[PDB]
Amino acid sequence: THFLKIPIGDLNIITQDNMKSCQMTTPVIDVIQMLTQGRVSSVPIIDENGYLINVYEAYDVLGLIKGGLSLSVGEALMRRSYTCTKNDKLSTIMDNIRKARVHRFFVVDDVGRLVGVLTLSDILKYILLG
Amino acid sequence: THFLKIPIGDLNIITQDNMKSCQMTTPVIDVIQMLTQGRVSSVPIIDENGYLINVYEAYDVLGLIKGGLSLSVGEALMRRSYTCTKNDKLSTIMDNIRKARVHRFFVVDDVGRLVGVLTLSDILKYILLG
Repeated sequence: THFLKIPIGDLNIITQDNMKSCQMTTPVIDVIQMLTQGRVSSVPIIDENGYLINVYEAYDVLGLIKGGLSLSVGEALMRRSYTCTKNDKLSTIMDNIRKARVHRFFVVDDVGRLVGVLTLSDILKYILLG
Repeated sequence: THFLKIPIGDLNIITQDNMKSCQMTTPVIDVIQMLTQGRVSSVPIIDENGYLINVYEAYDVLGLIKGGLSLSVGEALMRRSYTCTKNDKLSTIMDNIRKARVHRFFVVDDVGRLVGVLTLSDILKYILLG
């Protein structure tokens, strides 16, 4: 159980790989392309300075189409009705991932800028290692 | 909107590919290997006759470890506190996928045997096609 009480910053489990970050001006069509090509279920939305300001889910794309393309992420978000740091412990993140039913948490730095991602897949692979 | 009102059985969107089905006697460790190697977030549990009887989620693995390995899926399930047919319309499945927050629905035949899977990824790719 001890291995769950270690800050993720002490592990090699965070990736900077395929975060597919978007801006509020990104066309939704581009977001869907990133979700499919990236094989990811959400994209972090950042501002010009790299601060994480929101997240757009594959679920939102479905909702968008059911709810009435070229429109911006910012626009799509208005029609709609998370995060960790390297100091967070794996046990906490595991609990929050399950409660939120998300497949990735975005890792932010001290001032809230996006710096990486921790995926449910990598958590499983880490469990499998031992 | 019309394209959402078509039974998925009329489409080419269901796959029989990577369903990673397990039985109640499958070791949980084998299930985690299937989740990671398969890049899937759940596995269908079937009986000896191919009937779908349950589903084990990657979330359950995390829960299992947080909640106190070689144990069977059946056993793991006891510690824990979905499906469609080819006649279901895409609009209905889209709604249920979002409400359930799952990344795949298992497709069953007339008598409830597992016959395929419809993934959130393939739904997105289908939207992108048009």
